[PDB]
Amino acid sequence: IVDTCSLASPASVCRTKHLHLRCSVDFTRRTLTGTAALTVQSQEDNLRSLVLDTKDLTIEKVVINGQEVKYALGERQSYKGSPMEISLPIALSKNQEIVIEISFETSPKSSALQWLTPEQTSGKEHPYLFSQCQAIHCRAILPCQDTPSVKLTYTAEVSVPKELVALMSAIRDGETPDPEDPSRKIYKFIQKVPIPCYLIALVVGALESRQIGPRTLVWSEKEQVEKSAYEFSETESMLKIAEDLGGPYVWGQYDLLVLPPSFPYGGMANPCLTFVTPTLLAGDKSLSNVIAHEISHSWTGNLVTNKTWDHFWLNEGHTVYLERHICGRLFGEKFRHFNALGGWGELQNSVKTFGETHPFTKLVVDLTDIDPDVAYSSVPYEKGFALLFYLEQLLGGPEIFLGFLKAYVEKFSYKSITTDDWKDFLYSYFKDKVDVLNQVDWNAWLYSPGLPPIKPNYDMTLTNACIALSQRWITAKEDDLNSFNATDLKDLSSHQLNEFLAQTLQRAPLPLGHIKRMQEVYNFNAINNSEIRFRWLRLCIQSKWEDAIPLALKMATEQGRMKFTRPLFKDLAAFDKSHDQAVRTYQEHKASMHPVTAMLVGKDLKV
Ligand SMILES: CCCCC/C=C\C\C=C/C=C/C=C/[C@@H]1O[C@H]1CCCC(=O)O
Ligand SMILES: [Yb+3]
Ligand SMILES: [Yb+3]
Ligand SMILES: [Zn+2]
Repeated sequence: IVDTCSLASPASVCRTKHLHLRCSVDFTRRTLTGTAALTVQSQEDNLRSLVLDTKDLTIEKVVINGQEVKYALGERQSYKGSPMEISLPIALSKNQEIVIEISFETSPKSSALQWLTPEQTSGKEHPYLFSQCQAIHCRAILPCQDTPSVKLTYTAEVSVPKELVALMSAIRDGETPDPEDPSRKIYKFIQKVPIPCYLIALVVGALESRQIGPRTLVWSEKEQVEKSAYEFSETESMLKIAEDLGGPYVWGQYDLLVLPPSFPYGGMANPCLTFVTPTLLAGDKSLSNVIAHEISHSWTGNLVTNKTWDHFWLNEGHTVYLERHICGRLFGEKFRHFNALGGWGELQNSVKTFGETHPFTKLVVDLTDIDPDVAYSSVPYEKGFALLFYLEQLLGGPEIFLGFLKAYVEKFSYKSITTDDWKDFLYSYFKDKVDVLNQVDWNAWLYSPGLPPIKPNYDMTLTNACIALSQRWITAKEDDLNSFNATDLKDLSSHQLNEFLAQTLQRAPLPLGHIKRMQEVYNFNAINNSEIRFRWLRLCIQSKWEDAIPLALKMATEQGRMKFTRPLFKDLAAFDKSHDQAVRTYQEHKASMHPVTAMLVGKDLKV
């Protein structure tokens, strides 16, 4: 199998075993400058050259054995960047190693990085930098085999201005005054667990920390530290549960970093330092499933890794499956089923958005000539979860299936695998139930578009109240509007309010008078919970309420989580009254946006 997203030599030719990164962060030039020393191991005889991935990097020189060697940058291939061929001065035989030290500088427009001016931060006095390498942006930081089929260890030394803090996806190895420049500090990092390069991460800013667990500090700007320490207090209890499900946590520390609002994702499971959106700071811990998700990647994704992005569902399906077991052990099995059924609803939404014949609704996808950022959706998460939940029910329940999950993690730890590796092992583990497994419509589940061929069984206990109320609103006539009342919500959790809105939004538009009555009785405008507010504002805009336009524009621009920003801009563009202001607002903000978000919103808006 080929990694169609990488231009570098494949793992069948050579493999990077280690990276030693020494670099310096320059906020005036918006550059990372330094050297990347790659220890590469040949997999064949007579290896005299190799190719690495790069994207908008300037190469100063390549040094092998103290001497500068020949190298060439090829033509750029759009989102994949430019291949970099390096001439080896010695021909390598099988399993021989060499160290290649590349001197590089990043472009200020690096798609892996967002550079924030002080005005874009909470404190307003210091700038800020953060990276996002998944899926294929590590090449926009440093030259590498930018494929998850290769795993390497790394150590890093990072020079920054002394009033700023640097963190990486690794164990902190101390800080010292920069010897060459007195005003800069050097932060050291060591990652002894082999990782794919998409898990390399860097942040630099005016960061403070608070300890919330024996192996967990929360990091953020001072303005958010207190709120963050409260919101994520459950982290250690989730880690303990995750260890019961997946086996030992091998990474040492589990720190959390709360990023600026422009962070594009809800979470990123960078090893030793999960990144999360500040839109999780709801004030009541109600969005902690995101933490459970990122914790679970410490097994499914970071330890057992998809060999190419075509098999991304392995990473996300299993992680959602573990996530929902963590929340089930914390809050009960009825809650696990509630979240599982909500996930099916999100799968319905994604299939409707793409269309039921669209190739991105397949579980195993073909990313040939497809930018992974453009294909990204909830399909791998929720179709993958649905497959595992269906299998759980088919094979005798959660205790039995969790036994498989732990064996799977143990079998493929530190490796990169394909859907066939997973399925072959499922059949090996469940030897005594092969007849049961052969009842699965594997072709449909793995390779057909649209909704899965069978829907799992879901407990309805907590969902029933959401259905009742959404149906009341969907079918309401004029003589029902006065009977709605704030008491309709008295026995609904925030999770049930969110699912009520999700169910109602599936049937939007509602009549405008109905939405106005909904605000009158429920005061959803006052809710700051980002998930609820998102769905509420989508419902209002899709239902043509002009008063919601400024609220939706504000939410779309004051944070940058793509889950929220992209649909809010798309809804505003589809509403005739807000279309021009949506486009103008995007044009005015795009220079200050995260580069990937700016690209995707521009595509969405057809600018
Ligand atoms: C669907 C085919 C595309 C293959 C992967 C392509 C792009 C993915 C790029 C970055 C992914 C970062 C994922 C971090 C943790 O699972 C994410 C939870 C946050 C998700 C959200 O707010 O929707
Ligand atoms: Yb320069
Ligand atoms: Yb096979
Ligand atoms: Zn994930």
